[PDB]
Amino acid sequence: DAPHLLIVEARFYDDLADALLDGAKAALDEAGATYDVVTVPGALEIPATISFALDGADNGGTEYDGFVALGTVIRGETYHFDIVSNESCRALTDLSVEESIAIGNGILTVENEEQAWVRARREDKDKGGFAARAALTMIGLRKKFGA
Amino acid sequence: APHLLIVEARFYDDLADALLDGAKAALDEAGATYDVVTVPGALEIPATISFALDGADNGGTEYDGFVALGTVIRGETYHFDIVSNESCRALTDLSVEESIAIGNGILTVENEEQAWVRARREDKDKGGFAARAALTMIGLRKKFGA
Amino acid sequence: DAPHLLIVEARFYDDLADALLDGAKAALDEAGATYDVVTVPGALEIPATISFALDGADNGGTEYDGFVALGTVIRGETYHFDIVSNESCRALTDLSVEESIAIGNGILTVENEEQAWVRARREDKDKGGFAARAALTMIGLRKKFGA
Amino acid sequence: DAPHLLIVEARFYDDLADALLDGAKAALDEAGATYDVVTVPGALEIPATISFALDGADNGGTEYDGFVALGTVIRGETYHFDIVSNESCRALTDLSVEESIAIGNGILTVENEEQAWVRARREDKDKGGFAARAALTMIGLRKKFGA
Amino acid sequence: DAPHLLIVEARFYDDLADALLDGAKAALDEAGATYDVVTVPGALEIPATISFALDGADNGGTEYDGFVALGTVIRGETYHFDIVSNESCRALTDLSVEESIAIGNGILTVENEEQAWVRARREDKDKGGFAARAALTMIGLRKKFGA
Ligand SMILES: O=c1[nH]c(NC[C@H](O)[C@H](O)[C@H](O)CO)c([N+](=O)[O-])c(=O)[nH]1
Ligand SMILES: O=c1[nH]c(NC[C@H](O)[C@H](O)[C@H](O)CO)c([N+](=O)[O-])c(=O)[nH]1
Ligand SMILES: O=c1[nH]c(NC[C@H](O)[C@H](O)[C@H](O)CO)c([N+](=O)[O-])c(=O)[nH]1
Ligand SMILES: O=c1[nH]c(NC[C@H](O)[C@H](O)[C@H](O)CO)c([N+](=O)[O-])c(=O)[nH]1
Ligand SMILES: O=c1[nH]c(NC[C@H](O)[C@H](O)[C@H](O)CO)c([N+](=O)[O-])c(=O)[nH]1
Ligand SMILES: [Ca+2]
Ligand SMILES: [Ca+2]
Ligand SMILES: [Ca+2]
Ligand SMILES: [Ca+2]
Ligand SMILES: [Ca+2]
Ligand SMILES: [Ca+2]
Repeated sequence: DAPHLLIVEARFYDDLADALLDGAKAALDEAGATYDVVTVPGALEIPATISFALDGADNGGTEYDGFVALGTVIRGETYHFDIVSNESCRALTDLSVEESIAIGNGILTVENEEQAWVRARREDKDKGGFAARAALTMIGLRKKFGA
Repeated sequence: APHLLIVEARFYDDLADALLDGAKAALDEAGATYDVVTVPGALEIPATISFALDGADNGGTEYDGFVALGTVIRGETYHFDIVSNESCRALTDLSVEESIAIGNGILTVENEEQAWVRARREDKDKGGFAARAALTMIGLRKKFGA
Repeated sequence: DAPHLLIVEARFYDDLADALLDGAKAALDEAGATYDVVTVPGALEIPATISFALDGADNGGTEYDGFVALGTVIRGETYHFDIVSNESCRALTDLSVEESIAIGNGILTVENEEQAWVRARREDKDKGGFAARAALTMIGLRKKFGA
Repeated sequence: DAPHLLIVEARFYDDLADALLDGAKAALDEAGATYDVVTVPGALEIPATISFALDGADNGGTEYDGFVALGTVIRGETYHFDIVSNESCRALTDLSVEESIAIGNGILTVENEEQAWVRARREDKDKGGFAARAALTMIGLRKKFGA
Repeated sequence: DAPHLLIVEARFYDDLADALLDGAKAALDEAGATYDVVTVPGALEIPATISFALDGADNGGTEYDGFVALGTVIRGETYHFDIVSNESCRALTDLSVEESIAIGNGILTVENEEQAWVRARREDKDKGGFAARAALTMIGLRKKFGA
């Protein structure tokens, strides 16, 4: 009946991860939507994890109506920051189009822990909740179009 | 009369209005018809056009072209580049992979001022520029019997 | 028989557009090649147009031997420059491979209009003729190889 | 049956290569997982090798449960850094999705030799192990989804 | 029957291209492998050329064991440097994966004509030879895997 989504969380920085999740679940809960939660090491494996979910469903496995990506990448002194940020979001967008699925992108790309918390906190900019909401929104348009 | 789909990313509500207004005028003056759909941010614009095509293949509404409306203003974070890059890159592939006409109206500005100068019909009117561009692309698709 | 090209020009800066177009027709003429010219608003729609041509060809429409993409992107005070430059040249390179076609890349991406005219003018760097000639060489290779 | 991983190392900086390889084999061994180590000249050939491996598996060859990519790019005076770092990482992420395979990403992308050692040492950041571990986690998730 | 490679060179800067090709041929003679040499105008038309080579082999043409890509891009004032460098290599990297072929990437991406010479010359950094040996090595890994 109600939409059932998969929340794929890249758990690199534990505390912030809990923040994004707190808001994510909140939004889904309010909307009366259910979900499952899978934890991955870094934002880089988020797109492959959703890929895994798709293949499973095509084997009689759980079928999800939408996904929500949660993660945080903080700018240090190494170029790695761009790469982890670019590849995760790049592969995530290609995925939403090529597989025609509803994806809410909640992967932060800030310069420091300061900025992260302002966006991570639910009582603040609650980006985790904004991502869950977007996913719900997309789940809606997907139906409205007959996709 | 061509019937397009305007997919607007409503992040900055006021600028969104500026662009939409801009785009709706270019099509009206063209006698073109359209439908408007709203997504939270520029990142879901491409998957939305993808949904449109899918719904069509299933007897759904058939669109002659699409107009993409959106705005990304650089903050203090690198998020600006990501949203900009990915929404535009994906949108480009799509036009090619599905052979569809798309008017790219996704602003990639540094500050709110640049955002207002391109989003205003009275100014650069990049909202209407994308509508016309899409109309033009629609015409080409036909002339090539694609 | 002589090759028949499709010149896909992005006409954003009319005056520079003519510079490139003049240098491209010049080269093509000088080598006995014939062509068709199509106009698009910005460099972003260049690939899609070659895509339309490719679909049309598969529907009895004209069959082209090669393509000559001509365009110009001048950096502003906005990141939009990077995007137009990036996506137009990324989609093209892609198209030449995915479809195995001959394409001359004549899309300028300069810092200012001063530099624009240097690469656009046939009396100068004549990038229109260089991109045009390129397509001819590729059309040739495409044959020597058997594809 | 413990997983069998394929360690694919780009050995450009011989010493750093050893540090990462050391950290990778450490994590896998603790996990009780077996593996094979194949060497390539640079991060650019890492993804194409994993490709070679999947092809062999489809031809009765060895079948790996997951992959571990190890490499290192230190920025110098050339833009080559950007390229080597970007392409190697991008193709490696597409592959994880297109092919739906577990891939730990241990390719270092740093500004200098200092940052390189901080990250390639098992005694320190231990990126080599973090990668192997990531590959292991993905292998479990893959099975959990029955993908 | 030794391995037959295809050297695809972008002859933009005639002298640097000579240096590069020289280092490449040498490394192949010494490894005792044969090869053909095809010439293109810019690094941008290298990936398409290899593509042409593959489709030809599917139409009964010469079947190559690997490919060596040679080219040099020097940073001017224009953003064109970024594009030529990025696209050539991106298209090259993906091609190798998508087609599972052995490719040696020898496209130099430098800041000035002096950096290029230290890399181009065989009596120096010998990138041209380095690239050839890569193609050989990959041709080797491609076999050991049964790809
Ligand atoms: O989600 C993140 N993952 C990170 N790890 C990179 C990658 O996501 C994987 O964990 C690992 O590289 C191998 O897959 C980060 N940094 O390294 O800085 C980061 O800031 N954020
Ligand atoms: O269109 C925009 N969307 C934005 N949101 C990001 C993305 O478009 C999605 O809304 C959401 O991230 C996941 O669905 C922006 N910022 O965050 O800054 C922005 O400037 N512009
Ligand atoms: O060819 C160009 N098109 C441009 N327009 C962008 C795009 O090519 C399309 O015309 C339109 O955006 C919607 O399709 C440019 N700028 O905006 O600066 C530019 O410099 N060059
Ligand atoms: O793995 C690396 N390979 C490198 N070589 C480039 C490429 O990986 C291949 O070795 C070769 O270019 C042809 O395939 C590097 N640099 O040049 O700096 C580097 O830092 N790291
Ligand atoms: O291989 C190169 N090609 C170049 N031309 C770009 C491209 O490779 C094609 O020659 C042409 O653009 C049309 O195909 C270069 N510059 O312009 O500077 C360069 O330095 N190196
Ligand atoms: Ca199912
Ligand atoms: Ca229909
Ligand atoms: Ca001002
Ligand atoms: Ca004009
Ligand atoms: Ca098997
Ligand atoms: Ca220090």
